[PDB]
Amino acid sequence: DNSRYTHFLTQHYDAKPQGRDDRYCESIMRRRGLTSPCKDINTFIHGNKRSIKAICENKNGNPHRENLRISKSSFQVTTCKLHGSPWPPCQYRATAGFRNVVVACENGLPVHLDQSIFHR
Amino acid sequence: DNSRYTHFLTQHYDAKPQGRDDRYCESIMRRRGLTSPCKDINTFIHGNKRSIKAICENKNGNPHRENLRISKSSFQVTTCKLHGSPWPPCQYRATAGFRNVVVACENGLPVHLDQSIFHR
Ligand SMILES: [Cl-]
Ligand SMILES: [Cl-]
Repeated sequence: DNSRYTHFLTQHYDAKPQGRDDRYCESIMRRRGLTSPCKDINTFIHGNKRSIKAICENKNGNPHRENLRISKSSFQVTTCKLHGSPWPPCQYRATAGFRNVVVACENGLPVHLDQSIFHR
Repeated sequence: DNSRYTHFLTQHYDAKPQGRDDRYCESIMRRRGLTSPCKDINTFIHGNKRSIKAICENKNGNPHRENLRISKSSFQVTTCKLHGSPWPPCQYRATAGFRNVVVACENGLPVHLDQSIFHR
């Protein structure tokens, strides 16, 4: 049921981050168990869930292509990209960003963040 | 004086666009005289100036790096990228986007759009 959202908070939300350097990334990847094997690129949104959820309604997001929503507002964000062996030690590099994000909502909740916009 | 902004409206604002295809681009590049030589990549923001100007205050934009402002809100937008000869016929390709934009304001006005975010 409503858990893919839970999985989504766990992979793509860190409410209040303490600085956003590479040493940051390496930490939170591990904590959030994205290290076996090493996830090649992952992004975390910051701030509150309030906003993130509202991408799922015309409140803070209009539709976007086929099965995907985009937000009206911009999010502080941090993208961790692995450097090097898909296996730990898995120690990525960090890119702080600020811009709107794209997700799929189901039963009105974010349940997929779309990483394509963060290679760019 | 306050004209670099004028130049900036002329290069990077089209209030209400009639569709955003490649044939669009090719038209508005020419109209707005960006064809001799052909500008390699140019982006136009849509909607009202109201918003765009407000990137220059803590109303709709916080600072961004060194001498550059980013917007809090997202803009409908259209990026024309030249294909092929820097000389006309200059007929580019179009990419419609929606996301926040980065500019430099002077005397509180946008006077530079930053194109780097649109290669990506
Ligand atoms: Cl950014
Ligand atoms: Cl986009």
